[PDB]
Amino acid sequence: NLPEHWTDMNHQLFCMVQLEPGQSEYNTIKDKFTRTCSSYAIEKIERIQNAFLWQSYQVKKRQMDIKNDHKNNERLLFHGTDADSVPYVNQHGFNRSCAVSYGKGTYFAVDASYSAKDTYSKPDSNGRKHMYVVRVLTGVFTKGRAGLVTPPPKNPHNPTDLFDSVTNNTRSPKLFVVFFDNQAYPEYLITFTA
Amino acid sequence: NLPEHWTDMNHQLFCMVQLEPGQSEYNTIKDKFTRTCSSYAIEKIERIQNAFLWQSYQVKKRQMDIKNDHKNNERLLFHGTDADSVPYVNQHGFNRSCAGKNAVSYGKGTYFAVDASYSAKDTYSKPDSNGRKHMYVVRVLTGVFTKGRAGLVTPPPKNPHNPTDLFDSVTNNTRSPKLFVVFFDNQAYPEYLITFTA
Ligand SMILES: O=c1[nH][nH]c(=O)c2cc(OCCc3ccccc3F)ccc12
Repeated sequence: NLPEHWTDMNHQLFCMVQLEPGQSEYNTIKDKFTRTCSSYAIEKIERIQNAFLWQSYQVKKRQMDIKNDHKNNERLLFHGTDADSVPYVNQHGFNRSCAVSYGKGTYFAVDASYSAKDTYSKPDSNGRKHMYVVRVLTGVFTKGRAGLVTPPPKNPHNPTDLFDSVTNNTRSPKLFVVFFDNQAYPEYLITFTA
Repeated sequence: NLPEHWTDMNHQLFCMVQLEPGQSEYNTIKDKFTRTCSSYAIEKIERIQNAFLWQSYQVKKRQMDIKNDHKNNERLLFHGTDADSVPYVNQHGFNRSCAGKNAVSYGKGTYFAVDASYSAKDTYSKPDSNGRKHMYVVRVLTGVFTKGRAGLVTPPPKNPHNPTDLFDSVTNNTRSPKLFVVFFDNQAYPEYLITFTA
């Protein structure tokens, strides 16, 4: 049941579809980035159309919607990576084993400026940096700490009912960590330069 | 969307169903077990009915069935563990971030065994305070596999030059696999828990 803003894929399950500048979908994502990265130069933005990844994600969302009894568990966040990992993320999404102050999961930033550090979006031979815009099932979150391998239990008297993610600051989060596969869908890849 | 032989759970999402000796369901797991673990005795075998783990697992199996070419992608394997992990694995399944280092390591992942005798070892199914040992019987999406190597954090690529086209799992020996290692959540479904003792 693939989102309707996706474009046809000739019966295939994976495409990276480059967005054309000045149409409304591109403008939205660029606005989100330029809010804190207006000083960088956007080379391209690509919509990630991965049927499998999407399917596992929507399963996890339907379950987190049921478990939390409401429907507001998703945030749009950013994630900068190195060029060598982009093929992997396109196809297989985010993976904590590849990645840790608030836990050993995957880190997603609220501000593009954070993902834009060269430590995260390392620039390649030709100078290019890479950053995803990510649907993340953050659901109910709590402050993290170093060494977590899964979020803390909501009530440590029912030790297996867990928060859905952790953050550096609960009242005003600026990063999120999720510890399970298919809790995050990589939705756009922004290719940009300093 | 759940198997039509599970017990009605009444819109619960999880329960454990103790099995009866004599029934084919119980007797086949015991045979499987005692085929290599004849000198341990089974206390009980519980069918794990966990709707969410099932749902995400069946989705991964569907995906591997589509991607591989009429491959028998699923195996029934064993997993010894300690009492303290049973609650977690029951509700949440297997989590590579939690897994032990295997005496012979073929990657950093969750390990499953062909032979119950392997899982039966004290280092996996640690006896709890009452002498009870615990072993899962697991549906594991082994897919297309290759010999692993200790440094692996994901299965290897089938071709170095296409790094994202991955083996689904890895094994200690391709010609006579006795263990498998899986590197992703929801690739193994914990279907029965064997409680056993010496
Ligand atoms: O955008 C990102 N891509 N990849 C990352 O690994 C990443 C990691 C990341 O850390 C935030 C957590 C943190 C804060 C302070 C000291 C140490 C820490 F770990 C933020 C953003 C990103």
